[PDB]
Amino acid sequence: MTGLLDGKVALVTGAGHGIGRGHALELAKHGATVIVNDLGTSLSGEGTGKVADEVVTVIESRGGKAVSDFSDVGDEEQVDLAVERAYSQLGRLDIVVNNAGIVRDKAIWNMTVDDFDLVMRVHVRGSWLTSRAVARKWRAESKESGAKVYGRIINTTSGAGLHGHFGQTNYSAAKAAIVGLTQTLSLELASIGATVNAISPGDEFDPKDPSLGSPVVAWLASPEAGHISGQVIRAIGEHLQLLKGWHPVASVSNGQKRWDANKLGAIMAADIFGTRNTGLRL
Amino acid sequence: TGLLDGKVALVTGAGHGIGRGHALELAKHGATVIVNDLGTSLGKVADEVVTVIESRGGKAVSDFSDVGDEEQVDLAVERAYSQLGRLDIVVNNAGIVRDKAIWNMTVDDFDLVMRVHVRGSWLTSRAVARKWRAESKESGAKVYGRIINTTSGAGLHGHFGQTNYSAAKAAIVGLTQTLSLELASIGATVNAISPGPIEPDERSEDEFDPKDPSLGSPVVAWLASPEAGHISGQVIRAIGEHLQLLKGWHPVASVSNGQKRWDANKLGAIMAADIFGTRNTGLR
Amino acid sequence: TGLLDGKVALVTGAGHGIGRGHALELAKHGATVIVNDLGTGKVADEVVTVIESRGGKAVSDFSDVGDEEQVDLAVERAYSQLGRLDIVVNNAGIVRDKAIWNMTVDDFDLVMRVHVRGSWLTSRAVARKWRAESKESGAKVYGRIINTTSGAGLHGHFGQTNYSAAKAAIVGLTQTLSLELASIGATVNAISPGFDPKDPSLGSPVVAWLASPEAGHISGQVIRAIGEHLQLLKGWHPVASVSNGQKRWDANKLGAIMAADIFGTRNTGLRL
Amino acid sequence: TGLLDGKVALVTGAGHGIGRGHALELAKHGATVIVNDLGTSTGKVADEVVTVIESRGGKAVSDFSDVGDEEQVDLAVERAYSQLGRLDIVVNNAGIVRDKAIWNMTVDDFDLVMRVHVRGSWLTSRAVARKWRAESKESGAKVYGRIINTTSGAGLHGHFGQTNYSAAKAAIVGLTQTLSLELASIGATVNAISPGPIEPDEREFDPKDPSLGSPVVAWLASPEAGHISGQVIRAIGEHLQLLKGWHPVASVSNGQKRWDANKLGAIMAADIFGTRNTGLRL
Amino acid sequence: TGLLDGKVALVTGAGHGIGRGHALELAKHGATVIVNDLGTSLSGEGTGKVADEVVTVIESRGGKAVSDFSDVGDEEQVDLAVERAYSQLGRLDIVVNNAGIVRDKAIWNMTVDDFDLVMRVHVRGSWLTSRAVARKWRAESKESGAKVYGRIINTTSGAGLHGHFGQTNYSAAKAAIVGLTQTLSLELASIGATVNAISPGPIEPDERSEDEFDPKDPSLGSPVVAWLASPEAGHISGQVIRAIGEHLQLLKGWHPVASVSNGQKRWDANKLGAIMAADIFGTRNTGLR
Amino acid sequence: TGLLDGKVALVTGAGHGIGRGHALELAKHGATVIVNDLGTSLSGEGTGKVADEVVTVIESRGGKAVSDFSDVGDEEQVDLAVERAYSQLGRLDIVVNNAGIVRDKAIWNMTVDDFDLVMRVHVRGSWLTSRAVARKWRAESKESGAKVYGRIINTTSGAGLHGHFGQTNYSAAKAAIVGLTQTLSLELASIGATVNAISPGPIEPDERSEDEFDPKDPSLGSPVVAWLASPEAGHISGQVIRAIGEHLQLLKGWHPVASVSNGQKRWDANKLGAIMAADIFGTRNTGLR
Repeated sequence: MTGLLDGKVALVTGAGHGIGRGHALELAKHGATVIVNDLGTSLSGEGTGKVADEVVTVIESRGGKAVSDFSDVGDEEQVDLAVERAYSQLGRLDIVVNNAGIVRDKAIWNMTVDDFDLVMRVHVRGSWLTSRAVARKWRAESKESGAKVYGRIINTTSGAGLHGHFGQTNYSAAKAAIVGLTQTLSLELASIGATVNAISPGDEFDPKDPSLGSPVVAWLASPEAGHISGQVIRAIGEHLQLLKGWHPVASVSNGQKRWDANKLGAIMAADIFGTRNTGLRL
Repeated sequence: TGLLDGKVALVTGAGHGIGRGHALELAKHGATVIVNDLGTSLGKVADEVVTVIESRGGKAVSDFSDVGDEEQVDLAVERAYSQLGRLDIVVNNAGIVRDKAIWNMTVDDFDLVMRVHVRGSWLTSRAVARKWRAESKESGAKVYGRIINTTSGAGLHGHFGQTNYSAAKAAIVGLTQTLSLELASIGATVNAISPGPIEPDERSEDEFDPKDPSLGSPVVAWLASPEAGHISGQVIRAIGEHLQLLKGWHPVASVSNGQKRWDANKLGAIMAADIFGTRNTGLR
Repeated sequence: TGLLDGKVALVTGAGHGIGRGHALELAKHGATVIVNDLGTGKVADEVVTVIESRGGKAVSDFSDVGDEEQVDLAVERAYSQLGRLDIVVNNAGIVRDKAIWNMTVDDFDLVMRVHVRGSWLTSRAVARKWRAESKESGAKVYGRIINTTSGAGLHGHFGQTNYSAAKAAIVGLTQTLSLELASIGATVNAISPGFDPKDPSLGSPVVAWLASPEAGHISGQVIRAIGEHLQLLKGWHPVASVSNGQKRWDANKLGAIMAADIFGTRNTGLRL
Repeated sequence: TGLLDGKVALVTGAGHGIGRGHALELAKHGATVIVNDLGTSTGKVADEVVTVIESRGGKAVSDFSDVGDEEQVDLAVERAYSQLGRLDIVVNNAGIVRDKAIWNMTVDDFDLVMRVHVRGSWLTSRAVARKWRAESKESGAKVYGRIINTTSGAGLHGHFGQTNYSAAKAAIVGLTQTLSLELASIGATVNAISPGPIEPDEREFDPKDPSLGSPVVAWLASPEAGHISGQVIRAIGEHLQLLKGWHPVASVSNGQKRWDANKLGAIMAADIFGTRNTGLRL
Repeated sequence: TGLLDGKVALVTGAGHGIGRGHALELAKHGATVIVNDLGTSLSGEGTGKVADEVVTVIESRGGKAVSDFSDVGDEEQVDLAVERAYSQLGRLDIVVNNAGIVRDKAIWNMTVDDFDLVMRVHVRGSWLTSRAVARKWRAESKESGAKVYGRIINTTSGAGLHGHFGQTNYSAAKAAIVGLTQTLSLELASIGATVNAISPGPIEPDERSEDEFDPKDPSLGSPVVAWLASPEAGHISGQVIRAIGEHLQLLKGWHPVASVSNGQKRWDANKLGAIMAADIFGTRNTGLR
Repeated sequence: TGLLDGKVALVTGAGHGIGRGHALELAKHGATVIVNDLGTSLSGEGTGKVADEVVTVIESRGGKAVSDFSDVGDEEQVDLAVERAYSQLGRLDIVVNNAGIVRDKAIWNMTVDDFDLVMRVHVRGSWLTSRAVARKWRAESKESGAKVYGRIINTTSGAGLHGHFGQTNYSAAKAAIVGLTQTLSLELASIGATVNAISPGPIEPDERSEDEFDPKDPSLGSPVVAWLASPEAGHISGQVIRAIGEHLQLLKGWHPVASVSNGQKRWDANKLGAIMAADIFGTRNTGLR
């Protein structure tokens, strides 16, 4: 009788197709007013010729509330305008799902600076711009009220961002950057009550269905998840997983003496990677 | 006979601190070091570091390339090949900080940090990858290549006031992991060091200070050596007393939906009992 | 704004030691504390006086937590006089330590009654009230139960067959109540409470936080708060396992199986 | 030559199911089994089990003591010593279930379950402990003694509708751990089995067979298991498992300052449950 | 370009089974293989020596090999085989110690000759060949002032790591080889040689080459032996590597799983029973502490 | 009533150090100890045999002991020593194999005699005594139709478990003893005997007072040996137990730490380098998979 996100306003970037479209539908299904951001052209062209307007129509025909947005998330002024338009027209911006992205796959020796710059701009600068925009608004509200406020940012990383992948020096760097951006935002926004997490999204059941992680995004954006921040959560196909990050698996001390590069080979071999045996040691 | 005899190494941001320690260390082991830095002394600081290297019996040349600029980076690598024969080693260390909470941070503060750290390391990596790959295709065999990038704790874990620096140093991990996969077949390795106001050459080589910025420099030198050709795509922490191998993201808890869609109205209990363990499962 | 502003909390055995610390801590954070204790002109009044002199709200209660009728009345006298009972901290207890061959059935029964029956009675009393409110509103309600176990309850201790059984029973009671009250929104956790490391009130802030709206997602957990350290505990788990191949076990072979496959006191040898 | 030749064993609640399986197994390995139960079959069900045991070549006698009653328990142990010489083994299995959600549960439902399971197991343990300790003091040497108590999954983990049964089966673990420590010096062992209407003696391999753990109970009662005490052993279906108990999985220090409840939320999230990230900590 | 082009390898007991597979594999990747074996062929034709038959198989497949009939337990014969390799083939780069026999019986039925003979072929043979090349390699390193090329791969087995009923001799021998391997790794490290141990687990392997994958094929570990002997594996030494059937595994050895201190007072044997039970094996509980 | 009252124990190499400590400890707990040693004393008085001196110390402390001068590497002498134990003392319940020698040298400087001799005393000696009592215990079990009492404690060392420069012979020997111990445990289990291995790590131990603690005392592990030889340890067999200085530790052995499947296709040595790096040693990253 009561949806998870009733009364909330959510921005979903790149929500015209695929994963982002699934997010927009899921958030709207749970009662949120969804700002459907996308720049693409509708294949049919009938209407406004804009794919974001098609997603809004789907949301409204299912009983949900949504408006379209055509902001370039890589552009500072346009992001400010999108956030200003949310507060003035919808009262507040409660949820940001940074999903907008592009790929320019090629081995680095065939990759141009435009291929690199553009992928870094849409993924990292875009997520940084929207995060800063809502952070300023949320912190201003918290300082005025003297209490915590509501805030949800869900960023989007990927397997290549966590592990690298051939042909994706730009895309892997961008999706890795988003993990560090997420961890830092979590620490910076903790005291005012907002959470910042990262999703790794990748009757009938298709393990490749792009919307299979969308209920997790919707739940993370809900009041039930106010205690979860700075986490990387993988929701691909059949499985939901919590990931944890970098950790030492082998450690050795120099005894408070400088390392000797002519001895590090044997130390790396025996004490770090285990490719040589140590022998008896007292 | 030094570990790096005959090798040519580029160290970006080698005028002070950690990079200065690297440049000294590589030159000590026989490499000809290209000391890259843009800073001035109290007189260019890269020239001063070259002089220190030479006074200790080493070989070095200065370079003043902006590592964020594509043409200058490509030109510096061409110069290394034309004047010194080859560029075998790249230590990407140049960086800046513009620390503030995100609500006080300008886009320039963000862009500038991302450019020097990530674009710079990507630019030098592409430049040598192209040279190394061309040599490998012409000879039909593997060639020598070493790239050591620089990440940091904030890049691995985040840190208040460092949305830009943390994003940059995290990106470098993904760049390092990917470059390792791309350069494997021609024989080059790509690793990342996590190294953490007196310059290193001004410290007595006998005393041990846990805050010494050059304590990881021998690790960088060894990774650049012919002994480390089997190590690539690794993140290695060398700070103070300890040398550590790190491994990355992994699942610590996992649950299946039984090949039915997740229900957001049910995920609260599942997150509590099966993921984070804040609620008990009971007998199952 | 206190953590527990507007909340009403009952603390059993709040006249001395750990329980008094809990009562003081909850009242400091805005809760109205029902100070329950039977000791001596009555120690529960003395604790109420301390709470009010510090600016808090407290009332005395002299119910025997082992008695069903008195427990049902105390909860009613909380709902009727104070509006609601949001928090129950089950801390009342006694000890009668002796080796089992020297222990009387009364030493056993009385300890089991105060610790286990007392915590069960108060839990049933608020569960019934809380569940009724959920049925009327059709939504989740507020509820906190914090039970008290101890190291002897988790690991055993010489001379404490009664006390160890009682504190162990409270763990299972806590795990089960968490499952039963999950749907209506109440949580049930267990504290193990044991700058001075021997301070009996060192775990009291942990109880206070568990009783707060910030801890609504934590239930069925055992939390150790002793001295310098705060620890989350997890329970029984297999450390060695062997299969019989879907054939019955043979007691004349279990010795070798226990040694090689369970406890590791004998080697297995090469096994294909 | 049976494992339990010359031994006398008491099994409480041995008229049906798990307890009947234990009674059969102990007698199969040579023990004289005291088959205790209060139930009816025609005749008393404990007599029926004695007849089954004897028909298989074993030795057994029936007993109708209410194990929740102190005087009857003391009499049963006295009867064992006077008629059979000694009581070497006690398998505490008698129990009942009164499953209900707590709000529908009566005090009698709670009291009766606690009485039969915990008080009964405590009463028989105290009775034999007194006898065994008296024999050890007279001879100045260690004596033979085995107590096997019965817990269950609900006792270790809880289960909806079983506040009484879960409390009882949890209590038995602490009773077992404590009795092991108290009886160690005289040489007796105390362990706990977790064993999980077709009777066992009329039954191939069925994972739901109530007697599948009975051989484990028999071995624990044998001279081969004198070095094992205070253990919880799970024997369900195909698997035999050794369990270990409560342990810290996350720990944090207050720096020798009092905890602050207004700061504990952030500490619980980052240092205990891991719902928030810690960030870099040098 | 083969992995082992230009290398010379000695494989002991290479006339049949696992060792024959090693000899075939090393030759396939470019090594000149010294096929050592004492056994005779079934036909008796030619020289009657099975090692010559393996050489013929190697050569018809385009490889290089020579036969050797040295008793690896004999000091003088082993020293001669290594000298022959240096004088006729230039150098000895690789030694695969595989020769062995079994004399299975429970110890109470076993003669000392059965014990001695198994220890002699397995352990003394591996020690003798290792010493002979170690002397050559160290002399070459002193002459050149540089590291030299060197590979020793010994052969252990499951019985050597865990024991097996009826194999006191074979288990002792294959365990000794692990300690021998660990020590040789430490002794030869400075000149650059590596020493590892393979745990590899009728129809000869060359008659099964194009055959369908069989998990019981004894030659499935030979590519692992070939790679360990290659220039690519110069950073791996003192390791025990199991290559059986479908799986390739790295093993690690002895380690403490339980530890207790006496508080700098002597142990009391009348108190060790409870300590063993509660603090070492965990058969008794500790209680609250 | 001592732990070992009524038991008869043989300790080989019990004239000095660790073996002497074992002999003293077993006798202190009630055992009649056969003090075996070949060495001479400093005085040369009377028999001039150091084993006779240890017997005197044991008897002067109120214990029971007899001397023995058997060469444990010699089959005839070992079988006779076990016969003498049965005929003169009734039975041999406990064998502590401690006799050994060291001939440390890098392998290239080591003679075959240095290798053979160390292998003979350590491994052949321990195999010989074990076989002798196994025959006695097994015959006694067949006659009685019941299990019998039997304890064998062998001696390994850190070099046997991990290798050590200059000890190819000693490391192989002490490693062989682990496999010997694991196997004997399996072979003697059914008749009730246990076989374990101790890793124990100039003033003789009896020249120290029973109340001082020296972390270098060679007798610090002797109470552990006595407990393993006692009726309380009948459920422990095939174990390796380290008792050095302050610590008592249970060790466990070889196990896989990394594993990879070939997909039921033969390994390719030209692909194993990348597999070793990414899937076994972790020296290269795998990337997204």
